[PDB]
Amino acid sequence: HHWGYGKHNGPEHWHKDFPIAKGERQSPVDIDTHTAKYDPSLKPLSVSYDQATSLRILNNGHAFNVEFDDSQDKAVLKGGPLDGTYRLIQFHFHWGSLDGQGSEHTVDKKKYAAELHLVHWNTKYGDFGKAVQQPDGLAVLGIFLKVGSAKPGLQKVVDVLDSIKTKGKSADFTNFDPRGLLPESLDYWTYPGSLTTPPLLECVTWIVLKEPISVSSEQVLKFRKLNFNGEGEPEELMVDNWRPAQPLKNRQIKASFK
Ligand SMILES: [Zn+2]
Repeated sequence: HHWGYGKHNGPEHWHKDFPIAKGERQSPVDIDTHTAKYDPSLKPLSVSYDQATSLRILNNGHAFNVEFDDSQDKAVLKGGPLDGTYRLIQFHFHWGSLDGQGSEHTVDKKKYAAELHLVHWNTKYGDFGKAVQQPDGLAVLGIFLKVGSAKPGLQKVVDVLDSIKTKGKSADFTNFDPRGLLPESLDYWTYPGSLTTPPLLECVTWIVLKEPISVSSEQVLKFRKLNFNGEGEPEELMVDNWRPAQPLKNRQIKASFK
Protein backbone atom coordinates (compact mmCIF):
# COMPACT_ATOMS: atom_id res chain seq x y z
CA HIS A 1 0.00 0.00 0.00
CA HIS A 2 2.58 2.49 -1.23
CA TRP A 3 1.90 6.14 -1.85
CA GLY A 4 0.20 7.29 -5.00
CA TYR A 5 -2.44 9.70 -6.23
CA GLY A 6 -5.60 7.63 -5.60
CA LYS A 7 -8.38 8.04 -3.05
CA HIS A 8 -6.75 5.79 -0.47
CA ASN A 9 -3.06 6.59 -1.04
CA GLY A 10 -3.05 10.12 -2.46
CA PRO A 11 -1.70 13.46 -1.18
CA GLU A 12 -4.07 13.66 1.81
CA HIS A 13 -2.56 10.40 3.09
CA TRP A 14 1.12 11.08 2.56
CA HIS A 15 1.69 12.66 6.00
CA LYS A 16 1.26 9.28 7.74
CA ASP A 17 4.44 7.82 6.22
CA PHE A 18 6.05 11.23 5.63
CA PRO A 19 5.13 13.57 8.50
CA ILE A 20 7.13 16.38 6.85
CA ALA A 21 4.06 16.61 4.54
CA LYS A 22 2.68 19.07 7.13
CA GLY A 23 6.02 20.87 7.48
CA GLU A 24 6.78 24.55 7.21
CA ARG A 25 8.22 24.55 3.66
CA GLN A 26 6.01 22.23 1.61
CA SER A 27 5.48 22.47 -2.16
CA PRO A 28 3.70 23.27 -4.35
CA VAL A 29 2.06 26.56 -3.43
CA ASP A 30 -0.35 28.94 -5.03
CA ILE A 31 1.61 31.96 -6.28
CA ASP A 32 -0.22 35.18 -5.36
CA THR A 33 1.45 37.32 -8.05
CA HIS A 34 0.31 40.47 -6.27
CA THR A 35 2.36 39.60 -3.15
CA ALA A 36 5.61 38.52 -4.81
CA LYS A 37 8.19 41.20 -4.26
CA TYR A 38 10.32 42.23 -7.18
CA ASP A 39 13.82 41.67 -5.88
CA PRO A 40 16.08 43.88 -8.05
CA SER A 41 19.04 42.18 -6.32
CA LEU A 42 18.09 38.85 -7.94
CA LYS A 43 20.72 38.08 -10.57
CA PRO A 44 19.91 36.88 -14.10
CA LEU A 45 19.09 33.25 -14.04
CA SER A 46 21.69 31.23 -15.96
CA VAL A 47 20.36 28.04 -17.60
CA SER A 48 23.24 26.40 -19.46
CA TYR A 49 22.08 23.17 -21.11
CA ASP A 50 24.29 23.07 -24.23
CA GLN A 51 26.34 20.07 -23.06
CA ALA A 52 23.46 18.11 -21.50
CA THR A 53 23.64 14.33 -21.97
CA SER A 54 20.50 12.31 -21.43
CA LEU A 55 20.79 8.59 -20.63
CA ARG A 56 17.43 7.00 -20.05
CA ILE A 57 13.71 7.46 -19.61
CA LEU A 58 11.89 5.62 -16.85
CA ASN A 59 8.26 5.05 -15.80
CA ASN A 60 8.61 4.99 -12.01
CA GLY A 61 4.91 4.40 -11.32
CA HIS A 62 4.22 8.08 -10.54
CA ALA A 63 5.57 9.90 -13.60
CA PHE A 64 8.27 9.38 -16.19
CA ASN A 65 11.78 10.68 -15.59
CA VAL A 66 14.29 11.66 -18.24
CA GLU A 67 17.62 11.07 -16.49
CA PHE A 68 20.92 12.71 -17.33
CA ASP A 69 24.53 11.71 -16.96
CA ASP A 70 25.48 14.17 -14.21
CA SER A 71 29.05 12.92 -13.68
CA GLN A 72 30.56 16.08 -15.22
CA ASP A 73 29.96 19.82 -15.19
CA LYS A 74 27.59 19.94 -18.24
CA ALA A 75 24.00 21.21 -17.67
CA VAL A 76 24.01 23.77 -14.90
CA LEU A 77 21.64 26.22 -13.28
CA LYS A 78 23.08 29.22 -11.44
CA GLY A 79 22.39 32.87 -10.74
CA GLY A 80 19.00 34.17 -9.71
CA PRO A 81 18.46 33.37 -6.01
CA LEU A 82 21.06 30.62 -6.05
CA ASP A 83 24.46 30.57 -4.38
CA GLY A 84 26.89 28.35 -6.25
CA THR A 85 26.03 25.97 -9.09
CA TYR A 86 23.41 23.27 -9.46
CA ARG A 87 23.62 20.37 -11.92
CA LEU A 88 20.79 18.80 -13.87
CA ILE A 89 19.99 15.19 -13.00
CA GLN A 90 16.47 14.60 -14.32
CA PHE A 91 13.26 16.12 -15.50
CA HIS A 92 9.68 14.94 -15.34
CA PHE A 93 6.14 16.27 -15.64
CA HIS A 94 2.90 16.36 -13.70
CA TRP A 95 -0.35 16.45 -15.69
CA GLY A 96 -4.11 16.08 -15.52
CA SER A 97 -6.92 13.89 -16.78
CA LEU A 98 -8.20 17.04 -18.53
CA ASP A 99 -6.50 20.13 -19.98
CA GLY A 100 -7.97 22.25 -17.17
CA GLN A 101 -5.76 20.76 -14.45
CA GLY A 102 -2.40 19.12 -14.02
CA SER A 103 -0.01 21.74 -12.70
CA GLU A 104 1.26 21.63 -9.12
CA HIS A 105 2.01 25.33 -8.72
CA THR A 106 -0.87 27.63 -9.50
CA VAL A 107 -0.81 31.31 -10.44
CA ASP A 108 -3.54 33.24 -8.65
CA LYS A 109 -5.37 29.88 -8.42
CA LYS A 110 -4.99 29.19 -12.18
CA LYS A 111 -4.08 25.60 -12.98
CA TYR A 112 -2.15 24.72 -16.14
CA ALA A 113 -2.52 21.48 -18.14
CA ALA A 114 0.90 20.25 -16.95
CA GLU A 115 4.10 21.28 -15.25
CA LEU A 116 7.68 20.40 -16.10
CA HIS A 117 10.21 20.01 -13.29
CA LEU A 118 13.92 20.19 -14.15
CA VAL A 119 15.68 18.91 -11.03
CA HIS A 120 19.19 20.10 -10.20
CA TRP A 121 21.48 19.33 -7.23
CA ASN A 122 23.86 21.70 -5.51
CA THR A 123 27.34 20.72 -6.67
CA LYS A 124 28.89 21.56 -3.31
CA TYR A 125 27.24 18.37 -1.94
CA GLY A 126 28.91 16.10 -4.49
CA ASP A 127 25.86 14.18 -5.74
CA PHE A 128 22.06 14.04 -5.62
CA GLY A 129 21.94 11.52 -2.83
CA LYS A 130 23.85 13.74 -0.40
CA ALA A 131 22.25 16.95 -1.70
CA VAL A 132 18.79 15.76 -0.56
CA GLN A 133 20.16 15.67 2.98
CA GLN A 134 20.66 19.45 2.85
CA PRO A 135 18.13 22.30 3.11
CA ASP A 136 19.61 23.92 -0.02
CA GLY A 137 20.41 20.66 -1.78
CA LEU A 138 18.16 21.15 -4.84
CA ALA A 139 17.05 23.78 -7.30
CA VAL A 140 14.01 22.95 -9.41
CA LEU A 141 13.04 24.92 -12.50
CA GLY A 142 9.29 24.70 -12.91
CA ILE A 143 7.73 25.41 -16.31
CA PHE A 144 3.98 25.46 -16.98
CA LEU A 145 2.47 23.79 -20.03
CA LYS A 146 -0.68 24.99 -21.77
CA VAL A 147 -2.46 23.28 -24.64
CA GLY A 148 -2.14 25.03 -27.97
CA SER A 149 0.55 24.84 -30.60
CA ALA A 150 2.78 21.76 -30.46
CA LYS A 151 6.20 22.05 -28.84
CA PRO A 152 8.49 20.49 -31.49
CA GLY A 153 11.30 19.72 -29.03
CA LEU A 154 8.94 17.70 -26.83
CA GLN A 155 8.04 15.28 -29.62
CA LYS A 156 11.04 12.98 -29.07
CA VAL A 157 9.82 12.41 -25.51
CA VAL A 158 6.22 11.81 -26.60
CA ASP A 159 7.30 9.25 -29.18
CA VAL A 160 9.23 7.07 -26.71
CA LEU A 161 6.37 6.81 -24.18
CA ASP A 162 4.77 3.76 -25.83
CA SER A 163 7.93 1.82 -24.86
CA ILE A 164 7.58 2.70 -21.15
CA LYS A 165 3.85 2.28 -20.70
CA THR A 166 3.94 0.59 -17.27
CA LYS A 167 5.70 1.03 -13.96
CA GLY A 168 9.31 -0.12 -13.98
CA LYS A 169 9.83 0.07 -17.74
CA SER A 170 12.83 2.06 -18.90
CA ALA A 171 14.42 2.79 -22.27
CA ASP A 172 17.71 4.17 -23.52
CA PHE A 173 17.14 7.87 -24.24
CA THR A 174 20.24 9.64 -25.52
CA ASN A 175 20.91 13.02 -27.09
CA PHE A 176 17.68 14.66 -25.88
CA ASP A 177 18.20 18.44 -25.74
CA PRO A 178 16.18 20.05 -22.96
CA ARG A 179 16.77 23.51 -24.44
CA GLY A 180 13.82 22.65 -26.66
CA LEU A 181 11.50 22.75 -23.63
CA LEU A 182 12.31 26.29 -22.49
CA PRO A 183 10.11 29.36 -23.09
CA GLU A 184 11.52 32.64 -24.44
CA SER A 185 11.59 34.55 -21.14
CA LEU A 186 13.31 33.46 -17.91
CA ASP A 187 11.18 35.79 -15.79
CA TYR A 188 10.39 33.84 -12.64
CA TRP A 189 9.06 33.62 -9.11
CA THR A 190 11.19 31.93 -6.44
CA TYR A 191 10.37 30.58 -3.02
CA PRO A 192 11.78 27.92 -0.66
CA GLY A 193 10.05 24.56 -0.55
CA SER A 194 10.16 20.79 -0.97
CA LEU A 195 9.98 17.83 -3.24
CA THR A 196 6.34 17.47 -4.27
CA THR A 197 6.46 13.67 -4.03
CA PRO A 198 7.43 11.48 -1.06
CA PRO A 199 9.76 11.78 0.69
CA LEU A 200 8.72 15.48 0.44
CA LEU A 201 12.11 16.67 1.74
CA GLU A 202 12.49 20.41 2.29
CA CYS A 203 15.64 20.89 0.13
CA VAL A 204 14.36 22.91 -2.83
CA THR A 205 14.83 26.43 -4.07
CA TRP A 206 11.88 26.67 -6.45
CA ILE A 207 12.26 28.77 -9.58
CA VAL A 208 8.91 28.89 -11.43
CA LEU A 209 8.92 30.55 -14.85
CA LYS A 210 6.12 32.99 -15.57
CA GLU A 211 5.92 32.18 -19.31
CA PRO A 212 4.33 28.80 -20.12
CA ILE A 213 5.30 26.66 -23.05
CA SER A 214 2.57 25.48 -25.40
CA VAL A 215 2.16 21.78 -26.23
CA SER A 216 -0.46 20.23 -28.50
CA SER A 217 -3.53 18.39 -27.34
CA GLU A 218 -2.06 15.33 -29.07
CA GLN A 219 1.18 15.58 -27.07
CA VAL A 220 -0.55 15.70 -23.70
CA LEU A 221 -3.00 12.98 -24.76
CA LYS A 222 -0.03 10.67 -25.17
CA PHE A 223 1.07 11.40 -21.59
CA ARG A 224 -2.37 10.25 -20.49
CA LYS A 225 -1.90 6.80 -22.11
CA LEU A 226 0.82 5.93 -19.60
CA ASN A 227 -0.03 3.58 -16.72
CA PHE A 228 0.54 3.85 -12.97
CA ASN A 229 0.34 0.07 -12.68
CA GLY A 230 3.02 -2.46 -13.60
CA GLU A 231 2.72 -4.78 -16.60
CA GLY A 232 0.25 -7.58 -15.98
CA GLU A 233 -1.69 -5.55 -13.39
CA PRO A 234 -5.10 -3.82 -13.82
CA GLU A 235 -4.69 -0.74 -15.98
CA GLU A 236 -4.90 2.60 -14.16
CA LEU A 237 -4.08 5.54 -16.40
CA MET A 238 -1.30 7.81 -15.23
CA VAL A 239 -3.27 11.05 -14.93
CA ASP A 240 -3.70 13.65 -12.18
CA ASN A 241 -0.24 12.89 -10.75
CA TRP A 242 -0.09 16.35 -9.18
CA ARG A 243 0.02 17.38 -5.52
CA PRO A 244 -2.28 20.35 -4.78
CA ALA A 245 -1.17 23.66 -3.32
CA GLN A 246 0.08 23.52 0.26
CA PRO A 247 0.04 26.19 2.99
CA LEU A 248 2.56 28.97 2.47
CA LYS A 249 3.09 29.40 6.23
CA ASN A 250 4.62 32.87 5.97
CA ARG A 251 7.27 31.96 3.46
CA GLN A 252 7.76 34.73 0.92
CA ILE A 253 7.75 34.58 -2.86
CA LYS A 254 10.20 36.80 -4.73
CA ALA A 255 9.91 37.94 -8.33
CA SER A 256 12.71 38.47 -10.84
CA PHE A 257 10.71 41.12 -12.67
CA LYS A 258 8.34 44.09 -12.33
ZN1 LIG B 1 7.81 17.18 -9.89
